[PDB]
Amino acid sequence: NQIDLNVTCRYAGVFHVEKNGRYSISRTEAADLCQAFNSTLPTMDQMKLALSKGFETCRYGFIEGNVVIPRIHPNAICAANHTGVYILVTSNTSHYDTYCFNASAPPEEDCTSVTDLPNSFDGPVTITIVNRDGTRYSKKGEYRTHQEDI
Ligand SMILES: Cc1c(N)ccnc1CN1CCc2cccc(N)c2C1
Repeated sequence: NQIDLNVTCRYAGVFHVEKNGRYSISRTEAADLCQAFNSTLPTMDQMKLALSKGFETCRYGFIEGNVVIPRIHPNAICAANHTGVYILVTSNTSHYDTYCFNASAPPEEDCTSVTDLPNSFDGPVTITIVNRDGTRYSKKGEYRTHQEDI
């Protein structure tokens, strides 16, 4: 009864979250996950500003309306060598990572660790935040409000 949430640096408040290091988050779970970080799914405009501050990943994740990958450097294995906010057009499947937006974060690059999941609710799950530098924070709780996600 354990969930790992791997989180990135924030860029203009936007960050990437993956669950157990594999694509495994539904659209409903993504919204709930961001809410647990006192965050929201980013708008396209928010994500484009994050990109302009240095944000890129090699992973599909939800934003409010689309599934995207922010890309600064062309890479043939990430978003078919595209740059900019690459939008996923055609897929059979529904589970990705997510992006989240925290308005209270610093305006540019914030590569400090995340040490809390402030808006998690009471629950039985051991939830571990895992930073890219390995730094961890664990707590017992839950964040999923839809039964189909559990
Ligand atoms: C690189 C990679 C992959 N090959 C498959 C799935 N996910 C990733 C990206 N992950 C890799 C693992 C990890 C651990 C802690 C924080 C962060 N941000 C990350 C980012």
